[PDB]
Parts: sequence; C-alpha cells; structure tokens
Amino acid sequence: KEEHQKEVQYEILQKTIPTFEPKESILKKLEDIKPEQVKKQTKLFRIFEPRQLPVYRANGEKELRNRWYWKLKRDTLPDGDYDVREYFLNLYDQVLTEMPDYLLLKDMAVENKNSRDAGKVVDSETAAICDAIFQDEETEGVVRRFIAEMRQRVQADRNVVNYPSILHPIDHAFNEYFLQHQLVEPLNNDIIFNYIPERIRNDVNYILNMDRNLPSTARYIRPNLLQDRLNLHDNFESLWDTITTSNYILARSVVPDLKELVSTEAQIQKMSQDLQLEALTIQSETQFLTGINSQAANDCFKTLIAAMLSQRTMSLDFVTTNYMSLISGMWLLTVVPNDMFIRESLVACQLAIINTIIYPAFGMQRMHYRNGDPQTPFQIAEQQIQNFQVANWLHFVNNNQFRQVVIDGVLNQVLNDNIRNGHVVNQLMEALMQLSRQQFPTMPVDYKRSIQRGILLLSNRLGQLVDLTRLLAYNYETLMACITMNMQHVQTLTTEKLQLTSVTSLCMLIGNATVIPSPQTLFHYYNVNVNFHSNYNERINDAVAIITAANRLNLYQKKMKSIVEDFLKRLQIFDISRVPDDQMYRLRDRLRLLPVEIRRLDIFNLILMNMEQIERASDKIAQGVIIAYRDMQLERDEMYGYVNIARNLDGFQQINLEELMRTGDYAQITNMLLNNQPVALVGALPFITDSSVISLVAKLDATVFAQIVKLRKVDTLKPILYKINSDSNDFYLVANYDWVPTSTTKVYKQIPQQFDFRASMHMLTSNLTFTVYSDLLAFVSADTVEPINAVAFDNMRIMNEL
Amino acid sequence: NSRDAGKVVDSETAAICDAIFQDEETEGVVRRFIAEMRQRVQADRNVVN
Amino acid sequence: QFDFRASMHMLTSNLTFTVYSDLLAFVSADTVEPINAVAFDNMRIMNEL
Amino acid sequence: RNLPSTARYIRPNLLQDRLNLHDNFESLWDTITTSNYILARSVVPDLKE
Repeated sequence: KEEHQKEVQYEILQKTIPTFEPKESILKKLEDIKPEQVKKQTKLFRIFEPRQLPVYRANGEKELRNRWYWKLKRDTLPDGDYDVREYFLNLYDQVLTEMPDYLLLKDMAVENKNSRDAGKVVDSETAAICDAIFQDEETEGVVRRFIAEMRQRVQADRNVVNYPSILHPIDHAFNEYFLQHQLVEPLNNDIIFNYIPERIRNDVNYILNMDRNLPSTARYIRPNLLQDRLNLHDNFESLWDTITTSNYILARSVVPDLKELVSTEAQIQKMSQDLQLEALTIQSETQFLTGINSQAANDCFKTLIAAMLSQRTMSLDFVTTNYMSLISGMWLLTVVPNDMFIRESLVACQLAIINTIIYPAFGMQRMHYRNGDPQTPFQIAEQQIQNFQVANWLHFVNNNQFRQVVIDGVLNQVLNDNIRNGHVVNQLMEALMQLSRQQFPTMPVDYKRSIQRGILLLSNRLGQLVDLTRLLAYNYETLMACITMNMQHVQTLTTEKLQLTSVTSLCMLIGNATVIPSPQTLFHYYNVNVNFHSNYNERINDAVAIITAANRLNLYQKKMKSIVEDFLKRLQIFDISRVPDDQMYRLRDRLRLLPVEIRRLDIFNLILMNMEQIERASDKIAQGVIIAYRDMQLERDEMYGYVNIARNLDGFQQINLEELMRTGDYAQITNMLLNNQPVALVGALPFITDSSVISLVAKLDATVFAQIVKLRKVDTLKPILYKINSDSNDFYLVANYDWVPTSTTKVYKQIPQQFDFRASMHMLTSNLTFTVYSDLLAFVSADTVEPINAVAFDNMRIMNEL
Repeated sequence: NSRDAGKVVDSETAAICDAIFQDEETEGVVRRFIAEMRQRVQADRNVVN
Repeated sequence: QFDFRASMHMLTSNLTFTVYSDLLAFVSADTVEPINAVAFDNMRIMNEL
Repeated sequence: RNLPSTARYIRPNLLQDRLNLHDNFESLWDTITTSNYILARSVVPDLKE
C-alpha cells in the first residue's frame, strides 16, 4: 500500500497552499467581486453641536441667562490614553467607511423658517440652530437680520449651488474635504471607447458601435489599475500559486468550445488498422486508443490557453510505450513554450522521444542522461543529430520561450510569430516525413512499421494542425488583451496535469470550424479582472493606512497580522488557516514599506491636528490631576463657579500613567506620596463633580491616592472637581464667613468653547443632480463576423483548409 | 504583562512570570523586565527569537 | 538564589518549515517498451528468435 | 511538484555493518541472509510469454 503514501504528502503540501476545495467554487467568488459601489451622504458630518448651558458670575451666583457652547455629540471617550487613541482609530476607520464619493446639496437642503426671500439652508441641524439664534434675546440685531437675509445661490446653467451652513470648524474641514475632493470624473463616449482594450478595436473580427448618448452630467470612477507593488511573485510562492490557480479556473470558463469535430470512430478504426497492434505481442492493446474521444480534446484546448494566460505551470503525465502520445507531445513542445512545463516532465518527454524515435531511427546509442544537466536533451540532440530537417526543428524547440512585452501598460507573455501563423508545423512534418522514410537499423519490423505509420498520421494532419495552431494563438492573444495585471512567470508548487492522450485527441479530432470568443465573454473576462485588480489595490491602501495610523497613534498592544488576515479575507480567493506564517510576516513587512493613498492620509492628518481638541471636550475625562501640598485658592470660572481647575500643568513633575502601569515600578511614586512631594499625574482619567463646601473643608480631594500604594493598578483613580456655587445646598458658608475658598489638588481640564456665529457660518458649494454610471461597456454594441470568414493578425483568414 | 502583548516560549515560563509580577516583595526592575520581554520575528531568514 | 534576569534567555528557531518522510512518492516512473530494452552495452537483450 | 525552499527531510543512517555479523555469528547471519533471500524472491519478475 504505497499509493496512499503519495496522498499523505500531497496533503502535507496542500495544507500549505491557501487554495480552497473544489476549484470551481473559486469561479463563484471572483464573479461576486463586484465593482466598488458609489456612495453619498444625505447628512453632513457632525461631531459637535451647540448647547445652551448655564453660567455663574463671580460669587457663584447663577446669572439670569444661559450661553451657547459647543459640545460633542455622543461623549464616549474611555479612560486611559491608549484606549483614547484606540477610540480615535475607530473614528478614523468609520470615517473612511462612510467617506463619500460624491455629494449633492439639494438632496439635503431645507427652508429657513425666518426669511423674507424664501431662504434655504443646507441641513436640518443648521436650521434648528438658526431658529434658536433668531429668538434669543441676548443675540445681536445684525445676526438676526442676516439670518433673515441669507439667500442660497442656485444656478443650473453652470450646475452649481451654494448653500449656507453652520457647523464647527473641524466639521467644516471634513465637509469641505468631501466636497473639494470628489472622485467622480466627467464621462463621454471617448472614455468608453478607450476603456476597451486597444487590440480589440484595431481588430476587424469584432465590430463595435456606440448607440447611446451620454449627457454632460454623466460620471464614472477611474478604477485603480496600479500594478502589483507587493510583488507576490518573489518569495510568496503559496499565495502566488493560489492567484495563478484562480486565474486558471477563471480562464477555463471563457475559452470557446469547439465543434464539427471528426467522427471519433472514424479515427479509431483508422488508427487501429494503421498501427496494427494485434499483429504485435505487446501489452498496450486497448490502452493506446484511450482518451481519444471528444471531451478530451476540448479539455486540452482550454487547458493550454488557460495555463498560458495564468502562467500556471502544468506537467506531462503519459505512458512511454505509447509512441503516439509522444508524436503528439513533440507537436506540443513545438507550439507551446518550454518554460510553461515543469522541468522534470519536460526532460522525461524529450528523453522518451529521443530514446524511442529519433536516435534509434538515425542509428545512435540511446543516451546516458544526467538529471542535473543544464543542457536539455533536445539541446544535446541539436548537436549530435546530423540532419537539417530535424535539427532545425530542435533549434526552434530549444529556443521556444515566451517573450516579454509591455502593451497598454500591462506586461504580456507573447509568442514567436512563427507560431501565431502556423508555419513551423511545416518544419515539424518535414522532420516527421524524414523519420518515416528512414530505416530503424537495429529495430524489429512489425514495430518499425507501426511507428512509421503513426508518424504518417500526423504528417497527413498538416493543414488541420496549422489551423489548430493559428486558432489557439488567436484565442490566446484576444483573451490576453483582456488582462489588467502583469502576467509573470514563476514555477508554481502544484501543477496542472495534462494527459497526452488529450493532446492526441486534439491533434487528431479537429477540422474547419472556427470558434472565437463573443464580445460578451471578453467584456466579462475584462470586468472580472478589473474588479479583482481594483479590490487588490484598494485593500492594500486600506491596510497600509491602518498600519500607519496605528504606528503614528502609538498603538502597540495590537498585532498586525489581524489586519493582514483581513486583507486576505476580503480578497475572496484565500483560505487563511492554511497559508504559512513567514509569508504573512513578509507581507506585513512589504506593506509597511509602501506610501499611503492621499485621501486616507488627509483624513488622518485632519484627525491628528484636532484629536487633542476633541479629547479636551467630553466632560467625562480629565487630562491630568495635580497634587500640591499647599492650600491653593480656588479660581473662578463662568461655566463653573469656584473650581480646583488647572490649565497649564506647569511647575510640577509630570508622571505619566500608561507607563506607570505597564512598568510596574511604583517606587518613584510611593516615594512621593509617602513623603508628600508635589506632582502632576497626567493621562486621561475620570473625575467627579463634588458640590458641597463640606467636602471641601473635609478635604476629600487628597484622599484619592492611597488605593494606588495599596492596589498598584492605576485604573480606579477618580479625582474630585469642586463646583460649588449658588445651587450646592451649603453655599451660605461662603457668603457669610469671610474666607477664601481654598484647596490643593487641582484638576487639569479645559473650559468648553464658546459659540461664535461668524466663525461657523459658511457657504458650501456643490453641483446639481448629476448621475454616476458604473457598468459602462453596456454603452457598447459589439458584434462579430461569421467565424467561417474571420482573420488572424496576418490579414489572412483562419482555418483556411475548407 | 507585556508592553507589546507579546509571547514567551512555554506555559511554565509565563506561569513563573505571572507569579512573580503579581507579588509584593518583587522589585520594580523585574516587573519592567517582564514588561519589556517579547518575541522577534524575521521572515527573511524564517527565524524567530 | 533565584535570579530572574540571569535565568532569562532568548531561543532561536526557524519559522514554519515542513517535514516529509517518504521521498520517492513525488517520483512517477515507467519503463520503455520491453521489446526494445537495452543492456549496459547499448545492444538489445532478447534479440533472437 | 516544485517543492519550496521551506521544506525539510531526515537523512537515514545508512552506515555499514559495524559489527561484522558475517564473522563468527553464523546463525544470526544465516537468519539475515534468509530474510534477504525471501525478500528478493518477491521482487524478481515473473516470466512473460
């Protein structure tokens, strides 16, 4: 039982490859990779909102009025600086999530309820402000008259609308960004004409016509067909194998099936009676003419084209007692490049041909081949063979490789132009006629004859094989035109099988019925690749942006592969529990060394220049506490009355807490709380607003630090913020007793931001009700000639042996 | 107890570390040490420390 | 006396190799057709009647 | 199959007989010899026509 032993190790190696189980499933997935849908917002971006809060003059008496202050929507900031920076990262990624591609301001405008000239404004949450500002008896007259007298500027002959708005400068930054950085481009017929690949519209077999007008208000989005800048083709063997397999399975589904084949039985009778095996005394009697049927020939036809289009390396499994398989394999080596095959199978095929056809015909000793020879067997034969008709063919084969060319911005693995036109096969059949005409000096005759006649079979299929080669090449290049990513050559780990019975079927069952892709299949095969390439680039951009933001926000508890796995999960072709780890880390490394997409960086920069300003709103945290063992006088504010508040954090030893918890090293702080040294403990932490003079006299503020020396963990540090004023229930102790309100332990926190109409009234411009077309090859009516009269590159028709 | 939430080699190593971190008599320097000990990868060489 | 910093080490290891026991599974072999099978002298065996 | 650079194998110790059981251990050598004989019988081909 040494056959399952294979399966064990092939499974070992397949547990390393992120290729799903049954291959066909992959096709369902790449089609599901749709274009990037286009987004829009019907509501402005708003982190702040006004709030009409109380005030307190000095002596803590509440004035008879309120005042308008900016305050955050949804105060949710946590404790700890690390967690706050995580909050801002979770803000950044969800802004990128709702990052609109185009805006339109009439889709959200509303009427000003207080205007003489039918004034509108842009959003409900600015009219809700304007009407409040319009009836507040503390507001100044010109603001009222201006609100009454604002007037939008709609203008359709230019397609622009200006609308007023009221919002915080931060929100204005985000919204003027979204307005001024719209990634929708004007559309028209010529962009659709050039979106088509060039060598499909310079072609004549595919006629193309525009039959749909597009207005000026049509838009599209230039996708990101930016080539592979991770370079998964060097030292990413498994991922590249999976990519190549996916492209193979995609390419199989667009190759044209082929038709009007020869009667299989008519070739089977003929081959049987020409080879005459029953006359012989060998043990391959039924096994020669296996796989000769149809459903093998079309398989090979698809497999060759798909494997060249994917650079999926494929092998050569065959029986060596079946010289017909070899006589077809020489055709294969002739037309198909050598570098497409894994080396060992290539050598095996050539060596079988040599030791079974060529040398015993010319009358040479067989060989003694060394496995690690640089010099391929046909290369030795090219020098040992003294004949032109066969050695020139060998010269062709030994130097039949792909040729690299950058066409239309994409790399391309193109052929020789003595193959695209089928002319080299004439040389092949010259060699084969020679091998027919020879004496096989040492050989028996019943076997010699069968070999010669099996050769004559393909020597009679000359024109049909010219036709085959030309058709194969044509379909290959037409499908090559519909590719967006560079198509590069690497020896893949796992390898598609190819049965030379199938090549025999193809070479012996075909004639005079031309098949070429429909334009719909071509458009499909182009859209799919475009969508996959676009998704690839967009996911790389997102990944790098998040990595860079985590590293600039100093997020270090994080592990980065959780991003990388998502980068592989969104690309719908990889199984992540299956890839190695070293590749994941090389991918991390190559991601870090890439620039950032400009929008994803501009948003981040907007957040960094303001995240200090958001964190200082949000009355649930404080930006530090002070300890100063000296009876300091409470200072007076307008929002509060008397407060133990600080706004400089100067003249003290700043101890940071996110380090003091991650280094458990409390000697420096225990040697300062025990000895009562003034300090400043900085870091986002809670507080509470005590509102009794008793708890000030009773000195509650200083009793909130023993839990540190007891419980080293600094998380439940919850200072005091004495707001004591006219409505604190023990305020008589102030205005009747002639004493300064004092305490130590000030808290580092910043006053809210007062509202100002002029630094918030803005005029936002946008367009009018344009459209955004996503699928745009639908604006192209394509057609193709009768394939009986269709032409290759050479201006001749194709399959001309009618 | 690691600053970078990194890894160590074996369950008993981490057991020792977590026993010694949580104690009272241990210095702050051993706690700093435990915080500042993590793995290193280098996939160019496929090597990990 | 137990010394934490002194007793600490950094251990190297390769990252994610794979191991195989059978080795000729990957090889698929076959014979020439035995009528034209040849010995060490490049001269056919069983070439009589 | 094109095996990667991320693969390993164990090399057997095919070192010769240190003990020289063909020298004054005739019974053990007869048993070894018999085992190899009956093994080699199984793998000789059967004669064709």
